[PDB]
Amino acid sequence: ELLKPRTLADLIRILHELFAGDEVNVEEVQAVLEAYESNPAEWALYAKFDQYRYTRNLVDQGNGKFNLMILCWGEGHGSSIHDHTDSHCFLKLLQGNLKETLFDWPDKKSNEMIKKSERTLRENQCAYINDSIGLHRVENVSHTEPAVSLHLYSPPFDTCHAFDQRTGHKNKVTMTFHSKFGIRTP
Ligand SMILES: [Fe+2]
Repeated sequence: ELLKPRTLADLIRILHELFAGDEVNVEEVQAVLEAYESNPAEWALYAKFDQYRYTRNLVDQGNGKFNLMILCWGEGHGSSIHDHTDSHCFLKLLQGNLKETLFDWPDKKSNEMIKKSERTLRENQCAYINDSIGLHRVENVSHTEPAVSLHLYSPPFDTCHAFDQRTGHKNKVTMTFHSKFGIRTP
């Protein structure tokens, strides 16, 4: 039974219920994430920005079933084109706007990667990606407003690939956290 999460903590409780089994109902997870209304006071603890690039801040480990994290994007900060290591990946905007660009998986031949499409994700909107859909890049193109997003990955993964837009070549990347449970990482 899906009910509206009244707070971030309630959202987390609901997600634990949704991921108690060995499969995932993607539509239900997306619906509950969209239903949570961002309340900056509830996630201020996690919203730790860096001057130079976006930060990943771990919020919950899902009893091993998922990682829930908050990403903080300075003005002009963006990501690489990346995959999601055969996991489900949900993204919900908590503050500001992000541009999401979708790319096709590259062919064996070296070539410019062309965009399938792009969209602007606005506050409280929740998107979903997985490797079968394609690759994406996420960017805060704003010059005046930092952005903050909530990401859920299941199963958890700590490695993925980044793709060079000019060739499609991929490189393995290990993700890092800037903080965990509100505590900065050494
Ligand atoms: Fe992503």
